[PDB]
Amino acid sequence: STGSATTTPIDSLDDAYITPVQIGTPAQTLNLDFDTGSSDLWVFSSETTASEVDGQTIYTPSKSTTAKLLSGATWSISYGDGSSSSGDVYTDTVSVGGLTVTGQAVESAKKVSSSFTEDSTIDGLLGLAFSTLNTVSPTQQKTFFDNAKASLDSPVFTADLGYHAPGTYNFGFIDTTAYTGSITYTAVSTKQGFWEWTSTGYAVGSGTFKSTSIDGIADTGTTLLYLPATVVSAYWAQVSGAKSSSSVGGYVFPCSATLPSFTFGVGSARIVIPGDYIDFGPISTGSSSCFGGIQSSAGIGINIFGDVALKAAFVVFNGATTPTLGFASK
Ligand SMILES: CCN(CC)c1ccc(C(=O)NN)cc1
Repeated sequence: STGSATTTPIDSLDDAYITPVQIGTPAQTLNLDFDTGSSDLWVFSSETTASEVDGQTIYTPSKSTTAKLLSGATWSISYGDGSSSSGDVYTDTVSVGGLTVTGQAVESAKKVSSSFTEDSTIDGLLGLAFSTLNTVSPTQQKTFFDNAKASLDSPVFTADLGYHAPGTYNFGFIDTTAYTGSITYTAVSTKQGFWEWTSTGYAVGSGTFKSTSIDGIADTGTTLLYLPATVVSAYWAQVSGAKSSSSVGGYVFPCSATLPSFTFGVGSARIVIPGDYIDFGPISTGSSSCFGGIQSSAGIGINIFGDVALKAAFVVFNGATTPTLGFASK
């Protein structure tokens, strides 16, 4: 089997991407944030605290003939930005892009934090990291990908995110028309539950490439590129008037700037992030100070290849017995 679904930016900045997902019988379609940095499929629902729902589409298990309470199971998660959610759990039929998993754990939110409430376009999360990070207790549950894997033509999914445009998530096959050149694969550590890999270095603009190992995670659920302070300083030093602002919470630059590209290494291959991908717009409405798309990871504890980096490539999440990550230009 295979599945193929379009993913669409939620706003003009590509703050996140949503993908339609069918849950239950008759289908209930919710737009979920596919997140390769976590491992819970959770949704806004008929159980969510009413004051915490603001425009989201909700899952109503009582309207699904295939929903079953997973008795006694609860879940609770918090993310690196400090957002969080929790609730109870149902099993139900879930389909993505034509691909169906029966018996999928669907985590029903009873509580969500303000950041989720405020994002009216995101109806929940679909985790695609390793199932060892799933938060359901007392019986840990499998991700959609883990459950689907034995049915797939190939034990892979691919992320092809667009810049200010729709993209695609594919399950079970690699679309050879979606990229240019060849795919370079690189080793993955699953020790922390993430798609954790080691970049071979970087370059700023047309500058020479610096060979240096940078361990990080491939995270579709994180907007920006978070890298060591040394690397990030080297980047922003090439932008007149850029500075790190403690009041804003990171590097800012003059909105009149043209940004240099940023290259990261994948083995002997190179992925180039165009400068415009690194512009996240005014820090506040009408401001002439713009927020940078490359930020320091210092104090996060991990480097994060978020959407800013991933959207510059065609990315293969290879869930074979020895998992690997592939990157191609596109
Ligand atoms: C509103 C809060 N949202 C929705 C954009 C989040 C989505 C994904 C993550 C995350 O850490 N993913 N790995 C964190 C927050």
